[PDB]
Amino acid sequence: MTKLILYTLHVSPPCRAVELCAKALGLELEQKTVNLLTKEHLTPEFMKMNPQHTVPVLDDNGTIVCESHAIMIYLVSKYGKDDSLYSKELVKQAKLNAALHFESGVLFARLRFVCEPILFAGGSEIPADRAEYVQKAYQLLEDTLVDDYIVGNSLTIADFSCVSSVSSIMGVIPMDKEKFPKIYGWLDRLKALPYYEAANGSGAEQVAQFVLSQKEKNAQK
Amino acid sequence: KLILYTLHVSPPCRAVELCAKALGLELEQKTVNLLTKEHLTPEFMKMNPQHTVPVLDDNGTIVCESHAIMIYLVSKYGKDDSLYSKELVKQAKLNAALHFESGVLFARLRFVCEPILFAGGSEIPADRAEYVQKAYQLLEDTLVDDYIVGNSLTIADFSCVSSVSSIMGVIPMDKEKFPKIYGWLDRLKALPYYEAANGSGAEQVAQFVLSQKEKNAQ
Ligand SMILES: N[C@@H](CCC(=O)N[C@@H](CS)C(=O)NCC(=O)O)C(=O)O
Ligand SMILES: N[C@@H](CCC(=O)N[C@@H](CS)C(=O)NCC(=O)O)C(=O)O
Repeated sequence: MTKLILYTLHVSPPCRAVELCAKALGLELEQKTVNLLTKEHLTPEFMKMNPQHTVPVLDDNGTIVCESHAIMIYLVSKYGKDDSLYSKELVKQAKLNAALHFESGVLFARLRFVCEPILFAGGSEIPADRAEYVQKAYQLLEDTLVDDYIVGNSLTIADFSCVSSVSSIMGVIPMDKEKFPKIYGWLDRLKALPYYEAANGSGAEQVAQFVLSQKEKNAQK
Repeated sequence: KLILYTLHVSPPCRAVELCAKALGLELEQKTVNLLTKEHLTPEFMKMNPQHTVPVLDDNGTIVCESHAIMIYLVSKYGKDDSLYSKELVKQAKLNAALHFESGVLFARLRFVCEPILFAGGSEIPADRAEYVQKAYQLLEDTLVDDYIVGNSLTIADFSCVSSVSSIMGVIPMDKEKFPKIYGWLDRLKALPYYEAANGSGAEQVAQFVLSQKEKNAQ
């Protein structure tokens, strides 16, 4: 059997969402690291796989699947032993899709608006409005957490997506525990997963440390 | 019937309008004026804690978020799956495109427009305009076929066109740099319901942003 290949970078939040999902599904990924600093994502071959030139990208026996949310849905749909991680039911699926688009359109987008300029454009200071954009995202997430998980009272791929970015950005933009108790309670649930630290926690800590290090290098230049 | 809590100038609302027209559905549109904070009432927070439009009410079934709404409508009301495939591989291509729209096209549109519309902004910072230019290039490269995914119309087209048609009225989209985007726009514009469901609101929102920008400068 052809083993699954993930074009990936462990410090990348969307890549870690897929790693979490693969662990939950009992899948083993062959990880191929893609160095963005040396433009490994901008080779002709990579751009052929993904014209938007982002990681993660999955190669499943020749079938190329781009984009973390799409990859997770694909993996649950194809390999899941049940639909617990991503419901096939019309209404619950719609709740999950809404949450996944909140992650791409709000959580990750705003994370990137803060981190990208530091990592790729010599940024040495985070503009106040962009930090506040993230604070606003924390509040939106806090209000989304009406139940134990992002959607309902059991773990789903919406949790993997949201935690991958929240765990990263909270190491750069302070997330006040007195303001957002539900986010921290939810993080605690996810941290109890045996695969959480290896699939996500480690890389979330690593990326925040890298962002802060680069920001300081840039400031001290 | 089908109720949409909506604002015609809003790109994600117009994506749903396009989708409903394609499905032959009639929406009862209930306007929510974001400018006067009608989205921040307790009742609206009840339907959607993230306080955004669009929200669909389908005989009491509440569905938030434009992409989720379109998938829901096609799944429940489509005569077939043309607009959103149930097949594993094509569905994944569609999902990737929909998340490109939310995470890149709409996010960057909002990063330009929101400060002007809601925060008294009178400027578009160079870096944010450039962020949109980069989005145009990403879209141009995504268009390897006649539509966003494949060679027939899907909800990924509705999502992407709703935001592209809006932001191009604020951040110039050079036809010499982006010929494929223009070719694709023409395919969407040829739909008999395009102007009513999307084109009009796209023009209105661009005018709104430019007008407010100048008012704020005074
Ligand atoms: N919506 C995408 C976002 C992917 C993304 O932006 N990945 C970043 C790494 S965190 C990347 O590859 N950037 C390279 C580039 O944008 O050129 C997903 O969830 O897969
Ligand atoms: N991903 C959401 C985005 C919705 C969204 O941001 N809508 C804007 C109008 S264009 C809004 O309701 N803003 C009000 C707010 O953020 O409080 C979707 O596609 O439905």
